[PDB]
This record gives sequence, C-alpha cells and structure tokens, in this order.
Amino acid sequence: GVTRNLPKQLTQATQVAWSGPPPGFAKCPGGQVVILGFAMHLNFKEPGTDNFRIISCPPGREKCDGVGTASSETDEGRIYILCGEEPINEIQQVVAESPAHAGASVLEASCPDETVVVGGFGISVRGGSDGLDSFSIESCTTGQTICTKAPTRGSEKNFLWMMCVDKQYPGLRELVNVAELGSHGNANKRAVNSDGNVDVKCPANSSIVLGYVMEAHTNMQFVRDKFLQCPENASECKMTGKGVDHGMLWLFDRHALFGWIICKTV
Ligand code: NA
Ligand code: NA
Repeated sequence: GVTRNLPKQLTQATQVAWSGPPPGFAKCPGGQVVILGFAMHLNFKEPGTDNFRIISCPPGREKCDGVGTASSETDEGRIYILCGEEPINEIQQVVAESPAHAGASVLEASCPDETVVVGGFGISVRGGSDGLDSFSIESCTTGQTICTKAPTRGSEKNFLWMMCVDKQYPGLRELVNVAELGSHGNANKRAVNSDGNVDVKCPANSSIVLGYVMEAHTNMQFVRDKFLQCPENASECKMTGKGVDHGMLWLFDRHALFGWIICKTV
C-alpha cells in the first residue's frame, strides 16, 4: 500500500464483529478483503472442552468462514475481522490450543522466524454450566517472539490467537495491547442491560487502534448483540451485561464481560 506504518494501516481498516450459530461467516464491506481476524466456536453450557476453538481468518478473502458445528442451541460462533483494500503481507497469524485433558500446563505459541508479536490474546475456559467460573483472558505483548497462556481458576483448556510481523515494520513500537476481565459470576436477569460491565482502557497518551468487547454467557445464543468492535481513537472500550439468566429454579447462568484492544501512541 501507499502507507508503510502499522498503527495507521490498522486504524484505517474496517472492523467487523459477527455473532451467530457456527460455523458462520463475517463479510468485509464491499470491495475490501481480510487483513487479519479470528473465528471462535464457544459453548459455555455443554460439558468438556471440545466446543472451544479459535482459528485465524486468512488474508485476502472477502469473508472469514468460521469453525465448529451447531450441535445444540448453546453452540455459538463469534467472528472478528479487520478489512482493507489489500492484505498486509508482512503480517502472519498464529493460533494454538491445548489438547483435551492437557489444560493444566502452559500453552505457548511462537511467531514465525524473524517476526515479532503485534498483538493477540489467550483465553482459558472450562465446560459445563458453571465453567465460566474458570474464565480468564491475557493479552499477548508487542515485540516478543512468543505468547503464552497459563491455566488459572480451575480451567481445563487454553487457546490463543496472535498476529506477528517482520521485526523492522515501521510503527510497531507505537503499539500496546490491553485485555481485561470485567464483571463475572452469576448473571442477573433483572439488571436491565446493566448486568455488570467491562472497561478496557488504553494507557495514558495512547488511543484505540482496534479491539472488541464481548459478554460470555452460559447461553451464548441469547447475548449475540453483546459482541462489538472497539472505537478508533477512543481512550477506552466499554460494554454492559445484557441481563439474561435461563437457569432453572435456584440455579444461575454465569457470565463474563471481557475484551481486548490494541492502542497506539497519540
Ligand atoms: Na478502523
Ligand atoms: Na446457537
């Protein structure tokens, strides 16, 4: 492209966040193609860890196709893409996940030879109706050659997605990643669109390039609207919980508001 400057190129590209039954797909605006992105399959009700998956969105396509199958209503897809006129060929994406029953160890992923981290995030999870009690998110760190995610809070699976770039790419040093876990625990269906919040903040003197916020929920099929891109050049990205709870009798659905951004120096 005419601009060789990673903060500017990433800010000017269009973000798209899509929710629906998996695998699904998210489409770039007409005339644009994928630069980077991810597709998730998530299910925070059914047992086990097979229903958690992240894959990268390959560049240069008009859409990003998702992953996983719609076996129950509680299976959901969440797809995030950044679209522009052409790919940034210096970017390479990496995903990793732990095997079933190998979640007690630290997950590690490395950038391809001679590249370094632009950004990304890792998540740890557990299945079952209470499994969001073990949810965590950690950002990857710009300028490293690796990203890792460690188990915590009783989690049984780790997964991560990151973007890497040639080490000399202009402007890389101006970028910083932030991930946040906000309100989490039992959901409250009487807090009208006000069931806790997440507030992902840039460090002082930086503003948002891209990112997203999401409500994770036992019943993901009822919080599809709670998945949104983060606003360019804002100081923070915020979202409230919807206030949804399909638990029977005395049982509460669980939720977790979380997000991830890349910020750039102002
Ligand atoms: Na943008
Ligand atoms: Na579904």
